[PDB]
Amino acid sequence: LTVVLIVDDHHLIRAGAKNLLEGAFSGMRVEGAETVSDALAFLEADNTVDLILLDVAIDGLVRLKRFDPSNAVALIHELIRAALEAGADGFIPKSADPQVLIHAVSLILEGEIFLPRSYL
Amino acid sequence: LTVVLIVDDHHLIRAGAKNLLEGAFSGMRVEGAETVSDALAFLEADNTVDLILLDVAIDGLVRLKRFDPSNAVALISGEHELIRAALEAGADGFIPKSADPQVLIHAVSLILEGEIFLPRSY
Repeated sequence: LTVVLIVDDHHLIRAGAKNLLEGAFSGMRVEGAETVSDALAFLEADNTVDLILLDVAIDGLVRLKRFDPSNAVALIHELIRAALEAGADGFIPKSADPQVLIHAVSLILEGEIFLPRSYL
Repeated sequence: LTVVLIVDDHHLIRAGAKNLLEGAFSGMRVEGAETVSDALAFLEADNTVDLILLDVAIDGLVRLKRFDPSNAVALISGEHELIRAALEAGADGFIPKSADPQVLIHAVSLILEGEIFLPRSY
C-alpha cells in the first residue's frame, strides 16, 4: 500500500487530494493532517508514509525533513529555490489540473522531482 | 480495510500491537497516536478508523466517545472501580496489559463485531 500524507488546513483540499489520488492509483491511501505539528505527531507515533504533500513555511519543510529525511516531501521563484535547497522533492501549483497532480505524484514517488515550467 | 488506532505513548507497545494485530487479521491496518489529544486532532481532520485502543484517563475515554460515538473504544490497562467507571463512560472493552497476546486478538475480534471484552477479574 502506498501512503501519502497531505498536510493542509482545509478539509476541501485534503479530501479533494484523497479522492483524486485514491481513484487514480490502485494501492493508494491518503491520510490528512491540518498542521505541521500534527503531521510530526502523526509521524512519531510510527505511522509510515511514502510522500508528504505540504501546504504553503520553508520552516515546515525543514522540520519534516529534520524528523526523517528519508520521506519525500513536496510542496503544494525564490520560494521554489529556497524549497529545493532544503531538500524539497517537488513543487506543485494548487492551480494545476488533476492530471498534473497525479503525474507529479507518480514521478515523485519514483524518485524524480516535479517543478512548474515557470521556474524552468 | 479495517483501521485500528492505538493511542499509546510507547513506541514498543505500539509496534508490538501493530505486528500482532496485522499478523492475525488480513484486512487490518494499525495506526498510532501518541496521546488522546493527537488522536482527537487526527480524527477531527476527517481520518477514519474502526477501533481505538486507548492506553491507561477516563476523561480521555469520555472525550473520544463524545467526539465520535460511532467509534469503538477499548482501554488497554496496566491495572473494579476503574473498569466500572470505564463502562459507564461507554468503553467497549478493557484489556489487561498483562494479557496473553492471543486474548488481545480475540478481544479485538469481539469488539469489532459489536461485543464487549472484560477480564475475568471483573
